[PDB]
This record gives sequence, structure tokens and C-alpha cells, in this order.
Amino acid sequence: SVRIQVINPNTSLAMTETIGAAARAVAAPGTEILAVCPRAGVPSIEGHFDEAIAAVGVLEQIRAGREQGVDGHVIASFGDPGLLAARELAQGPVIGIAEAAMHMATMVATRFSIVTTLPRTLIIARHLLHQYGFHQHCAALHAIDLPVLALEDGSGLAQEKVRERCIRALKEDGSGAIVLGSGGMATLAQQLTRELRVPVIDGVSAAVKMVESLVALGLATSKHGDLAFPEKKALSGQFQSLNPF
Amino acid sequence: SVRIQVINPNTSLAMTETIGAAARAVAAPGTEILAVCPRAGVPSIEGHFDEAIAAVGVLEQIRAGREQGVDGHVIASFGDPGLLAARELAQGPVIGIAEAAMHMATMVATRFSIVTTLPRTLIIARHLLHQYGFHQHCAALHAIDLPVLALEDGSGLAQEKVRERCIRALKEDGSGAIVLGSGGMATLAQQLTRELRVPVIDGVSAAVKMVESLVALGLATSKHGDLAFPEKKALSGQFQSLNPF
Amino acid sequence: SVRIQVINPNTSLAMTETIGAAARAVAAPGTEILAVCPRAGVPSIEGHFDEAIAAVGVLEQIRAGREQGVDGHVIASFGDPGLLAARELAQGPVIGIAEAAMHMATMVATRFSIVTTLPRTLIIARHLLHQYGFHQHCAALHAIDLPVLALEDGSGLAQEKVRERCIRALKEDGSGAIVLGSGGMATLAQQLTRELRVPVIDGVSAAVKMVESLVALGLATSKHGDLAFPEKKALSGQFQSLNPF
Amino acid sequence: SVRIQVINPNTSLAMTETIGAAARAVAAPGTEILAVCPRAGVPSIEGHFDEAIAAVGVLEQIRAGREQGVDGHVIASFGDPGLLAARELAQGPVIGIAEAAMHMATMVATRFSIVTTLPRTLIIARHLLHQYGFHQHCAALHAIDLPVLALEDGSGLAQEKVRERCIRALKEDGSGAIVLGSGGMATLAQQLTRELRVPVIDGVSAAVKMVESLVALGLATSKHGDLAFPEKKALSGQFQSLNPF
Amino acid sequence: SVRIQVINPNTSLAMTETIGAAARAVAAPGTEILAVCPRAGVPSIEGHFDEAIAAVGVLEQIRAGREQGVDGHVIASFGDPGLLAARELAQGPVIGIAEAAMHMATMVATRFSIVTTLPRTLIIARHLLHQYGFHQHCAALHAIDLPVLALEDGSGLAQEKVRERCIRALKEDGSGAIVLGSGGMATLAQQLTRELRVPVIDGVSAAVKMVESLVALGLATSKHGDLAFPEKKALSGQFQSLNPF
Amino acid sequence: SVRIQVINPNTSLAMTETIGAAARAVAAPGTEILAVCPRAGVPSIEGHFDEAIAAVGVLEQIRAGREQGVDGHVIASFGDPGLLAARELAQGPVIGIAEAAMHMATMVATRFSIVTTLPRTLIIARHLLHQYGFHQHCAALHAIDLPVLALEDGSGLAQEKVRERCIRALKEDGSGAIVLGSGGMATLAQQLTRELRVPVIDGVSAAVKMVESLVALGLATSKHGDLAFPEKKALSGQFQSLNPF
Ligand SMILES: O=C(O)C[C@H]1NC(=O)NC1=O
Ligand SMILES: O=C(O)C[C@H]1NC(=O)NC1=O
Ligand SMILES: O=C(O)C[C@H]1NC(=O)NC1=O
Ligand SMILES: O=C(O)C[C@H]1NC(=O)NC1=O
Ligand SMILES: O=C(O)C[C@H]1NC(=O)NC1=O
Ligand SMILES: O=C(O)C[C@H]1NC(=O)NC1=O
Repeated sequence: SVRIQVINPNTSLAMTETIGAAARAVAAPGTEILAVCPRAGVPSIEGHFDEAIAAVGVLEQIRAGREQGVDGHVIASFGDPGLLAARELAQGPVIGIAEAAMHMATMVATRFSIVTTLPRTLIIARHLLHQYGFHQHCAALHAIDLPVLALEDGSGLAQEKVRERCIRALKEDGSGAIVLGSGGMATLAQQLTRELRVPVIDGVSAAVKMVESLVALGLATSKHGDLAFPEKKALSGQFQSLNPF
Repeated sequence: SVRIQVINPNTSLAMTETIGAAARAVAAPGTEILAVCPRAGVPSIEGHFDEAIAAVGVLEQIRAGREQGVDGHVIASFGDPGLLAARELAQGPVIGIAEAAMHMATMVATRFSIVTTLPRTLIIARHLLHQYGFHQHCAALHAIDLPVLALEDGSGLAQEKVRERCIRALKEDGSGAIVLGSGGMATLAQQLTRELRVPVIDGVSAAVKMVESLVALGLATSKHGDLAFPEKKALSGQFQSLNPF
Repeated sequence: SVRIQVINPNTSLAMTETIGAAARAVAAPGTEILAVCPRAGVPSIEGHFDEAIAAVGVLEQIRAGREQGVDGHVIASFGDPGLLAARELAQGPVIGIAEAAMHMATMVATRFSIVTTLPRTLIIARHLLHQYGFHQHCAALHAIDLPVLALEDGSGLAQEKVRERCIRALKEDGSGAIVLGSGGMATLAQQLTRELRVPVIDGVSAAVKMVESLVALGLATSKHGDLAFPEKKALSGQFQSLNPF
Repeated sequence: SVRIQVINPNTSLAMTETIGAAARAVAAPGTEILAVCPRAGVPSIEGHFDEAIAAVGVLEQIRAGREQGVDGHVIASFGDPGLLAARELAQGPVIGIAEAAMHMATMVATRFSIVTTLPRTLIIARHLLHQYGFHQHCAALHAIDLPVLALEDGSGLAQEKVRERCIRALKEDGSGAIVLGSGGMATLAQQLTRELRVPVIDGVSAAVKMVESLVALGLATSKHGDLAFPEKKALSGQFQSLNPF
Repeated sequence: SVRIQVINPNTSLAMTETIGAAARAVAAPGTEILAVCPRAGVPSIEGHFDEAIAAVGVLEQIRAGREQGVDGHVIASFGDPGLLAARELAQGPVIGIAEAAMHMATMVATRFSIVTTLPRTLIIARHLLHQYGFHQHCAALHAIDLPVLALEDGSGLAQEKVRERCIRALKEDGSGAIVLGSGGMATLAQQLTRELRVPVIDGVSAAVKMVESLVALGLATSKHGDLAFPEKKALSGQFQSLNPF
Repeated sequence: SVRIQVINPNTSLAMTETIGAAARAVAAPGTEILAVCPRAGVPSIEGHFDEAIAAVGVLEQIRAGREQGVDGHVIASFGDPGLLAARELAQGPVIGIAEAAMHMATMVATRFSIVTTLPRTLIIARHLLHQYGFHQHCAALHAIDLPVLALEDGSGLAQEKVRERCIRALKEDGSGAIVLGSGGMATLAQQLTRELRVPVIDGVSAAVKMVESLVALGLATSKHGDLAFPEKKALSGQFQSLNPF
């Protein structure tokens, strides 16, 4: 009845599997999850250069989703790359996982702490806090100091580091909830919530619920003004397939 | 399967009916709506004095809801009176309608305009924008300059004034969506959305979807720190029934 | 000549005595202090639930004060519960102790540190800093980690903890003054100011001086717009005695 | 018993008379007002260049006041020139009239409007709003578009323009109080308050009450850190008389 | 001696010519301007979708510039697309034209007004104001309500509309300078500055001077932390040529 | 061809020499540096009192510079004393060294750390961060805890303390660049940049490049509104020589 395209903005199939599993686990009856990733791009997003590439990969999948007539989209990287670009191209609502996780956090706690993977991505999360208006609601931001793909390397080291950092955050930061800062951390939320007795929030699952909510409310992206469909123009070279509508 | 207590913070049964109808219209399969209002309080909330009274009325119903073992609560007045107080008392999540409407607005538009009823309540909405962190996302705030209960007087004047103000807001404000600033405007959202071809958002319906989402995510109010259950103490006089837990 | 109603929002007579003593100690010649507390409510305010109850208790006393024809009111809890509600109901000015202490602090120092009692009340103080616009003027917020009523238990432990925390704040925070974050700390200000050679500010005494100042200036709460007397309506049950005017 | 030096930062004796009259009118029993102005400087302050000159003139009088052993000081220009410099040099508290008027405004209204004299001084008032943290509390800023000294030219034109602008501000701005943006407007506050039935606030009178309040509280400028007495050094030329202490 | 790559992020050669002419007109002796545009992309940037495409086009040229060993780069669209991504990839400094124009404006005026082309791009300029921290320095933002490429259509209509809007801005906004909000407006700055007797600032010319300044200071992008070279990884498909270093 | 007056706001000839050397080292071909200091004032600026004195000393030199017909001015103290006053008096652009250093820092790094000399001057730097709008771009502010003139005492202790503090800042703060917080640190920038492999920015050299840039762009201070020449009036006593124009 409801079809939601969950887009992993990086090209890692391993991370797409983790994201897809988290999305399906919370999906309402009648909801089909279409877990996808770009055909071309970057295996993991670890900075501004990676984000710019990922943004176009998102748009390629948004185009595919709109052609399929999906009800909504999820951008499944914690930088929410190409969010507003995607909202212009898509008819159905587009929700970022950082956006969704932060939104949910303010509903269950006064302040939250972010636990992400790489230190150099903290600035990206800081920018999003300011952009979304949740800076005052964020007590602290932390990184476990590992490459993004360490969450998929099977060692369990990244997962243990997340757990330890969450425990330390709840003791030190003066926050009531944890926002997981990675699509690769998606399947950790439930176990950490049960273990630590506080909301540990995965943006993937949260974004799925936001799309479902908006669809049930009969609400989609405003095509009045800022997020209207892109102005009609000829796209050249590698970009010519992005807007056939 | 899921029971959500939707609390009208004012004592108007007429407004409770409007709020209850909007909540049931969007409720997911398996969701039961318990539309309630305080036994004692104020017929409509039109200022800070009214809000303080309404806040205690909310708590009385929160207590009743928790005794019944409901899955979540909705505070159905645009000032979200007693929101954090309710989150302390309740186990299940508590979502305000102003909170929910503003949250939804940022997901479908870059900026939104608020249309409320009385001018003196604009300051309350301004304070909430700052508190929730959506001040930059709000292009303008407007009032139709009628008493709150004019929405329930059967004349249709308030409803027409809302429509006209929404049209003018979309032309002048530089916004892409409308946030309805009253529980009494709840049943107007769908018709105005279809008519104006932009998201016109009712917080009542939005808050219901937020509660459903949080319950499906296995998330509830953090009892770690700020929103923990109230400290054990003896309440005197009229307040003695508020915390029997 | 000038009568000021100093309202302890909690029901502790012990704290009312401390607050009353601090108010009378600085009162100008011709000023009578009416130290009161609600007939029904909470013994101490330690969270949002407690604040909501205290707010209505304040209003009950505001009503009594206005009937007596007092020149002004003081809300003597560091959360300033029901401040704007009280300003609507009262004719004479209403000053919160957090408000007054913060206002005074900016007049004698570039930045101040707050020392309150319970950790879970720090968020309430943070919210007030943002609401009043003094966030940039506050270097740090601290709690001594004891129940509010520990200040009245006769052990002197809370008083010693305040002193030690003030010393540590002045060494570490980069602030020039201390704002005491409790009505129960009211009588500590003078001794700590003399001992530490910096302004240690009690909001109770400060608020009394603000009321006296406004009365001498011939200024009272604006009844134009936002803080006008509450709209005429029937209050039901426990609330029916709040607005007989 | 209490001696307060009220410093007009400009060299206009006419404005010093207006400022002195406003200060004495509200002074508590036992308070002596010492109305002064710099021996050298600028007849009126109408920009940043004028402010820089006025700041040094303030310091010259602060030095004189401290030599006389006055209990406190008032800086009686709406730009509060040399406020922090004065607080370093003086032992007793130093209160600016813009500072005091804005502080009082937030105690009697949710939002205020500023009415000053020259348009080019609006930016100075804007900067002070941000510095003091009252930007959100200011609904609008207006200028009557006349030279500062027009208030002293005997025509009554400036006074009528202030009145008309206050009436228009209360109708349009969505504010509950007026802050007078000139030391030359000081004696207009009472009449406008009575006429318009809202708080029309003069910073001169307000600052006097703030000094009296701080003295009665046993509070003075913190000499710990930022506002400590200036570091011991040799001042050359025209400045050699500024710090003989 | 100094080679600066000035990148037009859109594919319009006409706009590249305008941008190149403005860059060469102010270039210091010894400075060579390399005016370029992407081989693939969008003819004009008129929204978030266009920006995402332009960002990758910028990166393609950044790669080419770094291979050539240029001293610095300029991103010549008013949305500064891919600015931080470019700073990661490039060794020499990368300056956006919106960034440079806003920076220059604060050095010659207290507040500035922005005049851009399309209304839907105003939100992009608003976001940059917040990101760069110049929101308080911007009095107003305006659009002439024409397509971006109207500046290159030879009619002179867009140019006249810019002039008229600048005149109206200086009369109404309370600003002292104009920031031109288009790379297509680059060659209008000098004539408008001379005509209106105020700074009318072109970001293209300003950014060139910023690059020259940084090179002369011996300063380049920090490779410590956030703007370090992208993490070593395999780029697939259309993106494989972006990082051969 | 281009003459830039670089004003040391303090009276230390030793610091004037350091400032002058840094300015000449980066000056473009054809640029003459006029390194000056006030005839009367303070040997070093270490607080608000010192700043007020320095501001008038700056104006005395601005007057001299304008009489000589210089192309621009630099205010060479990290508090940028009398910046807006100087912009009113001068025809050519006036750039502060704190202003210039902060501006440059945002062009080469996401966030910067400030290293100044005396702790009591940190508040002045904090105020400038807010005024210029770079608060979010500043990760931390540090002082080496020595008198300002320790940089000129020949011991090399201050220079070593700056180096050590820069190393610690880059390890702890999460910043990519260092802003030197003293005119006395001007000649340290190049060596520290080469040693630490990050941008270590001197405001003196940066401000010189900003003046050169503005002159080449044909841009000067706006005389429309806020920064117009001071209103024509008689200056008395020591101030009578400040505005002979
Ligand atoms: O994973 C991270 O830490 C951040 C972001 N990067 C990415 O490839 N997926 C993400 O969610
Ligand atoms: O209705 C309004 O305008 C505001 C708020 N007052 C109220 O009684 N219900 C509400 O939603
Ligand atoms: O005391 C505190 O710490 C905070 C606040 N609670 C209270 O009962 N009185 C108060 O002033
Ligand atoms: O008067 C004004 O408008 C502003 C300010 N200038 C001055 O000479 N005295 C003042 O209060
Ligand atoms: O031109 C504009 O209005 C904005 C931006 N778009 C673009 O194609 N070049 C620009 O500078
Ligand atoms: O030097 C400092 O630390 C700050 C400031 N004071 C001064 O005399 N020159 C300056 O740059």
C-alpha cells in the first residue's frame, strides 16, 4: 500500500543491507521498503567532498523512485546529503536520517548527545544542528574515531566503541538521549535502548516513520516556491538523466 | 493495540469533539483515540493565565491516562501547556500539537507561516518557536483577530478568516506551508491543503502520528535526568490526586 | 507606604521564613513585606511537574495580594513559575527572583555563574537564561547535588557546599559574579559577598528592590496586549477562585 | 546618605539640566544627585565618532566622582558610551541609561519599542540590544528624524514627534511598552505613561533606581577579572589625569 | 606569477565571459585569470537541485586546477556550491563569491542589502548568511524576479531592474551597501558604485582579491582536520576522475 | 602608488616597530606603509579603560592620515578600538586587525582558535566575535597569561608560550587554524605557520591586504547613513583638533 525508497547515499552494499534491515524492522503493515544505493559514487561518506558526490547519487535514486511512483524517500546518511535538492526533484516527501533522529530526540528528552564515527564528520553534524535549529538541544557531539566502514568489518570493535561512548555520554554530557550518527549504526538502537534504559535513536527507522506519518496525513513536499520542481533546463553529460520529468 | 490519550487542555467539549475527530481521521489501524478534557479549568486558552490553569488540567488527565496504561499522550492546545511537566509524570511519550505541527512543517517546506486565532496568543507561539528552535523556519505569525471559541460558534466566520489569511500568507510571507495555530482549526487542514495546493498542517493529527511513530520505534520519554518521574513528595489540597504513583 | 507581597511558590514554611528574612533585610524605609506561600501545592520545586503546580499556587496568592491592594509582587523560586500568568492577573509589577538576580548580575559583572541545588533543575535555569536573553552572560551553571530542602535541614551541609562551589566557580568559570539559584540560599548572599570579595547575588532581595524601583518610577505591568488582564471567562472547580475581578 | 553622580556624556548644559531634573524627581529620600557633564567633548552624541569622544569625557567625570567618594554613577546617553571602561575605573556601580531602560521594559512588558532622535543612531541602539541580550524583547526601533539637540530648542516639535511616534508604535509594532532613546527625552516619560496608559520608560530615572538598589543590596562592580581596576601604567598627554588612583 | 582559476559553476559560456571579464579587471600585476566552467552540468543555477549538480562540476574544475598547479580558486556562483568540498580537494585557497562579497560588505558598511535574480534562490542566500555568520549584517534580501540568464539576454532589462532595486534598497532598507547576488551581475558593480555613491559589491572581483591576499600572506586551506584532503577511496562511474591525487 | 596608514593604538614604539615590520613584509609592490602611534595615550591595551583611551588616539591618527590623503587605515590592536568611529572620520577604508584575522581564518578553516596575551582581554575578543558574527567559527579562546608588553621584553618567554599554546590548541580545540590575538605577535605568524603546518594568522598583515584589496576594487567606507562623516559640531578642549574637515 505504501512504498518507501530508502536511499543509502554511499555505494557500500554492506551498509545498504544494515540500513534496509533497520527500515523493514519498524515498517508499518502495508509498507514496502525499497533499499537502494547509487550505481556510481563513494563507498563511505567521510567529509564534504564525499557528501557532494553522494548528493548526486541520491538524486539519481530519487529520479528512479519518482519514476516508480514511490510514496516517499529516505536519505540514509547522517549528513543528509542533497536533502533540499531531493525535495525539489521528488513529489513524495524526503526525510534525512540526521533530521529524523534529531526530531525524535527532542520529543523524548530535553537534550541529546550525538555519537558518530569519524572526527572530521563532526563539523558536518554541527552544521546540520544549526541548519535544523537543534543546536541548543544538543548537549555534546562525539566520534568513536574509526573509519565509517569499520561498522561493517565484522570485528565488533566499532559497535563496542559506540556502546562505551554512549555510557560515557550519559554520565558526563547532561543529556537524556543518544542520537546515533551513522547509517551503519542503525541496527544498534534497540539493543542500546534496552541496555542503557534511555532512548538511543536510529535515524533510519525514525525517517521511515516520518514518511509513513506524512503519507497518512496526506502531506507532501510543498511545490510552492523554494522546493518547487527544478526549473526546466537542459542537463549535459553525466547529469542528463537526472530530470526526465 | 495502541491507545493514545488526546487531551484538550481547555474544558470546551465542542473543541474536544473537533480535536477528537481530527485525531481519529488519521489514526493507524489498531489505534484507539481517547479524546478527553479536564474536569476543572478554562473553556478556552487565551493567554498566560489560561495556560497555567490548563497545564494542571493536562496533568490531571495525564495521571488518568497513565492509570489506564495508555501508550502515549497528545496535548491539544497550540501553547503546548504543561508539556515538560506531562513528560515527567507520564511513562508513554507526550507530544504537543504546536510541537508536532512545526516539526512536520520543516519536513515539507523551507519556511512556514502560523495562523492562530487571538493576537495576544502570538507571543506564546513566538516563545515556543524559540524554545523548540524553529524561529528561523517561521516566516511570519498571524492572528485572525477572533476569540478562540469563535471556531466553534457555527457561523463559519473564523473558518473563512483562516482561509483568507492563509491565501494572503502564501502570497506575502515567502513561505511554502501553513501551520494552523489552534486545536479548533484541526478539521480544516485537509480541505485547505487540497484547495491551496500547499501543506496546511494540523498539529492534532500530526501529534497522533508522532506518538504512533515513537511507540512503533519502541521509544518513550527518557527517565534519565531532566524528565525523570517527579521527586517523591506530598502534594496538598487540590493537587493531592496528581501523583498517586 | 509601599507593600510588597513576596510569594514563596512552594509550601515550605521554613523556606518562606528564609525568603521573608532576606526580603525584610534590604527593604527600604516605608516598605512592608508580606511573606506568603500557597495553601495547597508542593513542599519544594524540583522539576517541571513541581513548577506547574507552583504556578497555580502563585496565582492564588497573586489574587489575594491584588485583593489587599499591594503595590507589587515577588515570585520567590528560581524557576520563576507562573511569571507571565501572574503579570496578567496582577495590577502591580511582578518580579521573579531568577529574573532579578540575572538582571543585577549583568550590572556588576561581564559574566556570572549560577549555583543551584538539584541537577535536574539546571535545564529550567538554562531555559530561563534563553527566555530572558542572558545566555551569553552566563559562564556556567552548577548544582550542589542535594535536595532543595537540604538548605533548611539545619546540618549546614548545603550551605558549605554552596560556598565551596562558589569558590571553585570563581577559579574555573571565567566569571566575575555568582547568582544564587535558590530561594533557600537567600540569606547566604551577604556573607559570601564579603568572604569572596565578589558580588554573590540573591534574587529575593534583588526582586524586592526592583518592585520598589518600579513603584517609585510610577511603572506597572502593561495592560496593553500580551499582559492584559485575562479574558473574561468562567473558571470551573478548583480554579473558580483565581479571578474574582 | 547616598550620593549618585549622574553623568551627561555630552557637553550640553541644557541636556544636563533635563537629565538632572529627571534624576532628582525619582530619587529616594536621602539620595543626592550630582548632575555633571564633561569639561571637554561634544555638544551632542550622534554617531560612533561622537561616542568615542563622549566615552573619555565620561571617564574624566568617573575619576572626579570616585575622588569625591560617590556611591554610584549613571551614564546618561542612550549609547551608554564607555560603560565597561567606567566600571573598571569606578568602585561604585555604573549604570547606563539604555541598559536601565531596557532592563525595566522587560519587567513590565513582553516586548518594547525604542523611540530615539536621529536615524544614524539606530545602529548604535541595535548593537546595544545584541550586547545586552534584549534583541528578542525589542519589537521595533524608531527615530523621529531630528538632531539630538532639537529636544532642547524650545519649539516643542521633537516632543510632539515623540508622542506621535509612540502612539504609532503601540498601534503597529505589537509591543506593550516604549523605551525612550534619549537623555533629552527624560522628562517626557511620566506624561506619556499617563497619556498612553502604557509604560513609557526613561533610562535616566531607571538608572538612578538601579544604583540605589545595588547600594542598598551592598553590591558593587566586581573587581575580580574583567572589570578589575585598570592595570597600573603611565598615561600620557591629555589622558594623564584619568587614573590618579 | 600568480594563477587563479575562476570557476563558473554553471555551463553558460556567456556568464563565464562576464565572470572572466570582472576577474581580469581587478587582477593585480602578475596575476593570470583562468576563467573556466564545467564540461557537464546546468546552464544556470536556480535552486537546490541545480546547486548539487554545480557542486560536482566545480570539483571537476578544482581537480583540473590542482593538476595545473594554480595558486587558488574562485567559485563564481552566489550559492557558493561545493565550497567546503572544493577546499578539501584543492591545495590552494578556494573562495566563494557570496562569501567574498559579504566579507567585503562588512568592511565598508554596518549593514548591507542583497539583490539577486530569482525569488526561489533567496532561501539559498539566507542559508549562507547564517552559515557565514552575517545574518545580523544583512538588512534585507531582494530578487528582481527574472531568470538568472536574463542578465545575458542582451535586452538590458535585468540590468535596469538591478539598478532600480538598488536605489529602492538604499532608500528603504536602512543599509549602507549593496551586495550583488549573481555572477551575471559582476560587471555592474563599478558603474552602480559610481552612480549611487555607495559600495555596490561584486563577489567575483572580491574573491579574486581574497585569493591574491591569501597567497601573498603565504596562507592556504588548513589540511588539519575538517578540510584535509579526502580520505583515500575508490570513486566509481562518472566520479572516478575527481580525485586522481 | 598606494599609501596605507597602519595605526598602533597604543603608545609603545617597540610594538609599533613589530607592527610596522609585519605590515611591510606582505605589502604589495607600490604600497607604502606609514606605521604610526598616538602622541598621547596608553603604552599597552589591557582592558576596557585602556581601549577607550586608545580609541581617541586612533582618531587623532585617522585625522592625520586623512590630511595626508592616505588610501586606507589599519587599526593595529586586537580589540579594534574606535573602528566605527574611525570609519566615520576617514574617507579611505579602515580595517581592524581582529576583524581581518577572523575574516581570513574563515576562508582557510572551518573553525579557529584565538591565542591572546592577558586573560582579562578575552572578554573583549568574545564581544568582537559576537559583533562580527564569528562566534560559531571560533572553537576556543586562550590567553598565555602575561602582560601585553612581555612580547617586547626580549626574553622570548611570551613567544615560546604562544607556540606551546598553539600546539595545545590544535590538539584539543577541534580547530584548523590559529588567530593571533595581539599586534605584538604579528611577526610570529609565518614561522608558526611553517612549523605547525596550519594557518597561523596575523591580523596586521591581513588588514594590510584587505585595505589593498578594497582600494583595488575601488571601494571605500559608505558615507550613506551609519558611517557618514560626523555631524558638523564644535569639539571642545583636548578634542578640538580631531575633526578640522
Ligand atoms: O557513517 C557515518 O559515520 C556518517 C555517514 N557517512 C556514511 O557513509 N554514512 C553515514 O551515515
Ligand atoms: O485555539 C487557539 O487559538 C490557541 C489555543 N487555545 C486553545 O484554547 N486551544 C488552542 O489551540
Ligand atoms: O531551591 C532551588 O534550588 C530551586 C527552586 N525550587 C524551590 O523550591 N525554590 C527554588 O528557588
Ligand atoms: O539623544 C539621543 O537621541 C541619543 C544620545 N545622544 C545624546 O547626546 N544623548 C543621548 O541620549
Ligand atoms: O545568478 C544568480 O542569480 C545566482 C547564481 N546562479 C547562477 O547561475 N549564478 C549565480 O551567481
Ligand atoms: O596585545 C594584546 O594582547 C591585545 C591588544 N592590546 C595591545 O596593546 N595590542 C593588542 O593587540
